[PDB]
Amino acid sequence: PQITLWQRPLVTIKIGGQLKEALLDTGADDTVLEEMSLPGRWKPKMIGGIGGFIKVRQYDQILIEICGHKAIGTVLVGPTPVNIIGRNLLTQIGCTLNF
Amino acid sequence: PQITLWQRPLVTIKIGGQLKEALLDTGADDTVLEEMSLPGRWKPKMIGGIGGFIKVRQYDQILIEICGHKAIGTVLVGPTPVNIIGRNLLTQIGCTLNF
Ligand SMILES: COC(=O)N[C@H](C(=O)N[C@H](Cc1ccc(-c2ccccn2)cc1)C[C@H](O)[C@H](Cc1ccccc1)NC(=O)[C@@H](n1ccn(Cc2cccc(C(C)(C)O)n2)c1=O)C(C)(C)C)C(C)(C)C
Repeated sequence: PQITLWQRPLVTIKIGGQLKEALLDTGADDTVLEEMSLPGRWKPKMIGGIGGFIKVRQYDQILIEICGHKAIGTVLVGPTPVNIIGRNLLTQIGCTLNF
Repeated sequence: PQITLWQRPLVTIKIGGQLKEALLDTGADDTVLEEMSLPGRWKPKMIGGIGGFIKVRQYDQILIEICGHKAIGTVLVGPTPVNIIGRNLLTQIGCTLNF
């Protein structure tokens, strides 16, 4: 698969055996997911962002499926307006900028 | 070039006869750059962000050479931690997300 950028790169994902939609965001260090609940334990933390900050719940070692490809990694859960897939998981699935 | 993502896709650009580093950000609709001066007229605008909106100046028909590639379009100036290069301009340099 190869994705142009004329629309928003909205890809579908599966976490917790649930179907979600997410943004393929290369300017995100971390993966930040909407309000949802997850197994395992977690540290609170502030994430940066354009103007101001938000509290993310940090879940390590989450199994996530981005678009057909399995990846394991840290996942941040908080008051975000969209599910954001950052570099940390984008690498895992061999995603790469190409012009 | 092919940019894998183990590190921030920070690249080099040229605007108003300046060289600046900027992030290649596929989860950004527009291009927003740090406080600088540019030709012509601007509208006020707000931008969403993760943790709230910031006031920006909107400029049109602005020329950016991104990574050796020439492009034109709407650029936003304001209080951002980094020059973000968005889709509005990435499409132009033929940029595509690959895996
Ligand atoms: C290191 O900091 C870091 O990794 N922070 C990240 C971050 O904020 N990344 C950069 C920014 C960044 C990067 C690096 C640093 C940095 C780097 C080094 C040192 C210090 N700072 C700081 C900020 C911006 C990011 O790509 C966001 C993601 C996003 C996308 C959509 C909605 C909310 C958030 N993009 C934007 O904020 C851009 N933006 C905002 C709204 N939109 C349109 C849109 C799309 C989809 C849905 C909607 C809704 C539902 C809201 O209607 N709107 C859009 O495109 C914008 C930038 C143009 C405003 C994450 C928090 C995402 C991880």
